[PDB]
Amino acid sequence: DVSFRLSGADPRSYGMFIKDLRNALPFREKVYNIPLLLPSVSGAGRYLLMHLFNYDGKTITVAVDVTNVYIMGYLADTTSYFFNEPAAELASQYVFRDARRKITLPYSGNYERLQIAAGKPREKIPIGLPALDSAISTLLHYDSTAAAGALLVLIQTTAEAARFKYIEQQIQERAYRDEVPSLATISLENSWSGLSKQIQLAQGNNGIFRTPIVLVDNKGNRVQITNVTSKVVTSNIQLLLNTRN
Ligand SMILES: Nc1ncnc2c1ncn2[C@@H]1O[C@H](COP(=O)(O)O)[C@@H](O)[C@H]1O
Ligand SMILES: *[C@@H]1O[C@H](CO)[C@@H](O)[C@H](O)[C@H]1NC(C)=O
Repeated sequence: DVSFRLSGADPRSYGMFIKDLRNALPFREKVYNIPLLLPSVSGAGRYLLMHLFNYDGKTITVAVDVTNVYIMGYLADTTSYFFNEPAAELASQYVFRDARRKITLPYSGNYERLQIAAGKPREKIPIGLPALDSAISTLLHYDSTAAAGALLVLIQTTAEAARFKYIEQQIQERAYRDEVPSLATISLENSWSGLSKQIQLAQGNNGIFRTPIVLVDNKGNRVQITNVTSKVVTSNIQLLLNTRN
């Protein structure tokens, strides 16, 4: 398992938590020095448990698919909550068995459906470590509309930060003050499957992307990524989704 405590949190402890979340994900090889996530894991081993504690020491346990860093559901006290999608239904066969009751949220866990339920796109929702405290508090007792926003904060401050050094650094800048995500934060979130695919294909194409990927850079400018010498590949991306997925 992995754990993060908001009480006493600073940019250093959060960065060490995200390094620890990355290291909890199994891999057999690296492609251009980046861990390649597994094509599949059978049974309970598919799910990492992530314990998160708010400023006040109250806690949820978050179930994460280690093949794709997808958040499936979470346990709050005696009640488990899972997204309304088949992968989270399957997760609920393996995690949070002792929960007194299991709520299926009235949305899947993808951004389009969470944004509809929250009533706001990601662009308009402040993220940071305070926002993560607020998200944990929200999730401890059920409120489906409030939960969708909290889950958007949770996904971006854990899974997205695991996938990209830049996003980890953005949340470190927000350790004490929430701010809406940068243009580049949104671009990288949207681009992870695409970048993962192109970096795998570049092995067998001399480090050249079969299809260039358009991103927004840290200056807010559109850039075309064509090969593995790009800073997005040499420093930013931290995990590759397996092309099988
Ligand atoms: N439950 C989730 N857990 C982890 N990452 C998610 C989750 N939901 C959405 N994402 C991320 O958001 C993107 C969903 O597709 P899209 O809305 O088209 O950008 C993916 O790239 C995910 O990395
Ligand atoms: C490869 O990417 C680097 C860094 O982004 C860039 O300077 C270079 O022009 C690219 N090479 C080709 C042939 O596109």
